[PDB]
Amino acid sequence: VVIGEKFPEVEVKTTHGRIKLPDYFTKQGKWFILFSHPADFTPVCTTEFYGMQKRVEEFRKLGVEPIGLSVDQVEDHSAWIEWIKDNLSVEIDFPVIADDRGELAEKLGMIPSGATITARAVFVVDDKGIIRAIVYYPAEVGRDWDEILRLVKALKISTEKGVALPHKWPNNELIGDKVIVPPASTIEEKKQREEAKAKGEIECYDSWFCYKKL
Amino acid sequence: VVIGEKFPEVEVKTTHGRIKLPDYFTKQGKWFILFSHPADFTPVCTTEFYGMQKRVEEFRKLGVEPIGLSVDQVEDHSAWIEWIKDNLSVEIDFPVIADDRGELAEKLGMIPSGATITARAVFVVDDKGIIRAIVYYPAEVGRDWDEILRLVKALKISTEKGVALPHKWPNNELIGDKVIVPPASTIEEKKQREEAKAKGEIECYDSWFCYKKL
Repeated sequence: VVIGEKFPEVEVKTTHGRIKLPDYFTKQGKWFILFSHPADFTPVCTTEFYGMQKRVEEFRKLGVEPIGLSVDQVEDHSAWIEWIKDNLSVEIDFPVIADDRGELAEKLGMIPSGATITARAVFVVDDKGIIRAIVYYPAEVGRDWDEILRLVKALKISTEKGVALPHKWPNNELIGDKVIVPPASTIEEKKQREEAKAKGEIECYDSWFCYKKL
Repeated sequence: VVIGEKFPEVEVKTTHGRIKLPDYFTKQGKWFILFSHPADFTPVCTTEFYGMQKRVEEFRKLGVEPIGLSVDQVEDHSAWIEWIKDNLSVEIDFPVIADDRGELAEKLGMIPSGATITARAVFVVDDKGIIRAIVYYPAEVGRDWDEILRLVKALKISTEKGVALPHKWPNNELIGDKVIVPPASTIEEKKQREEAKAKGEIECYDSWFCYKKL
C-alpha cells in the first residue's frame, strides 16, 4: 500500500459488528483513521487507547472516525475495553477490528520483518477512500495522537482550501499558523498576487514562496 | 519495506559526495534519519529544511545523522541550499541524496500512486542497519521534527534500557515521564517485581502493567 492509494474494499469483524471498509465511513461523508496495535492487555497500547478516547470527539468534530485493529478477537477486545473501564474510568466508544490472521494487516504492510503481529500503524483515509497518510511505529515506542490530530487538521484545511501547511503548523518558526498559497504563474494569476501584496494579504520570501492568514 | 527489515545496501549521489548506505553511518556507531521531500524550490519543504537544520545538533548529540532525499539533482540541491543561506540565514550541513530517476525512492515506497516524485517520507535506521520507523506524510502537509525527535529519543532509550514507551512519553497524562517494563521471562522475575513494591519503583495497575522512573 502506498500513499494516494485507494483503501481496499474489505469486510472487517469489529467491536461494533461487521462493516465494509472504506464504504461505511465513505458513504457517510466521513474520513477515517485506521490504527493498529500489537496486542490487547499490553501497557503502552493501553495508554494509547486512553489517549485516543480522550481525543475522540476532536477527531469526530473534524468529521474523522478513529477505528482500531489488532490480531486478537473481539472477545479479547471487549474484555480489554471492560478492563480499561474498570481501571481507568474511560469508555472506549470507537470501533475495534479483530483481524483474524493478520489478513488485512499483511494487505496493509502492518507486520514487521519476521513477525506475525502488527506494529503501531496509522492510516488516514479520506472520504474518497484514498490513503492520505501512513505511519508505522514499532511496538516499543507509542504514538502521540496529538500529531495525528495536527496532521488530520492540516489535511482537512488543505483539502478544504487548496493550501499547504508548513513545517510544525500551526506553530511554524518562519510564519506560525499562516498557510502557504500555491504558485502564481499564468499572468492574470501574477496580477492577483502583487495586487494582494500591497498590504495586502500574501507576503512572500520569493515568488515561489508565499503564504497568508487563513 | 517494512519495519524490522535491514536497510538496502545502496550507493547514493549526494551533496557530500557519493556514499553507500547503511554503511556510511553504521560503521560510525550512528543511526540516521532519512527523509524524502518533493521538490527543491518549494515552500513547505523550505520550512522543513530550515526546521531540520535548526535541530541538526539535537539529532547529532543522540548519535542520529539526518539525511535528505529528493528526485532532484545535486546541482539543484546546491543552489537551494545557498538560497536557504542567503534568504533564511541558515547553512544546511546535512547530506541530501540526488536520487536520479527515483530508484531508491521507489524501493522504499516513497512515491504516491501515479506520481513521479517523492512524498514526505521519513526512515529511522539504527547502528545495526535496521529500519526502526517509517513515516509517509503527504505533499500538502509538512512534518514536525519534534515528533521525530521525540521518537528517536524513545527509540534510543528503548534499545538501551530494555523498556517500552507510553503514549506521548515523556508527557504521559497517566504516568508522566516513566517507562514501561515487560515480563522478562525467568523466576527472578516475580520476586524482584513485587519485592520492588515495596513502595515505590516499580508500581502497577495490574500484574501485566507495571512501570518505573528512569
